[PDB]
Amino acid sequence: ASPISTIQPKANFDAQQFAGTWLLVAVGSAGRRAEATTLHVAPQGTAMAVSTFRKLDGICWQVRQLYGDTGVLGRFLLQARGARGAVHVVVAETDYQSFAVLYLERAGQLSVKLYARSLPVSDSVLSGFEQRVQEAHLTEDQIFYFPKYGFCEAADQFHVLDEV
Repeated sequence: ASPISTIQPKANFDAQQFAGTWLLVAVGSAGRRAEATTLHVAPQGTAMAVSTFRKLDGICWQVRQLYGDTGVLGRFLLQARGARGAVHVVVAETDYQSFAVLYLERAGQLSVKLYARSLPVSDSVLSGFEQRVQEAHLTEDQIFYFPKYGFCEAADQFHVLDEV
């Protein structure tokens, strides 16, 4: 049925190895200014607590979310409330140590995201991500690259949004 339902998750996905800091590199999407984005991931039971830090006009903003486990390892759900509808997430490919390719579905629309432990991303991984975007029926023109400078990973109490 849903486009993401057929996306294969990382075999034996290990949240413990996936924990830590990830940098958002690019997003392939047909929907719709990219901010330097850093994720801090931590296992929470069978789910993953995810804090995303975004730099906007010199200020760091944090959003706390919970990627709930939908059953199969590597498949998650981000609750719908206040913002928009429910978002399904799948960690499809990752070596845990350098890159991760995640697929997300919102309102029935599938998008693909590339994360890296550090920059630069290897040529093989960039080309691989592009191949996955093409296979997802998206064009190179639908790939949006995020900042490689201006990252932040700490926000004060006045710039934190808790969705959990």
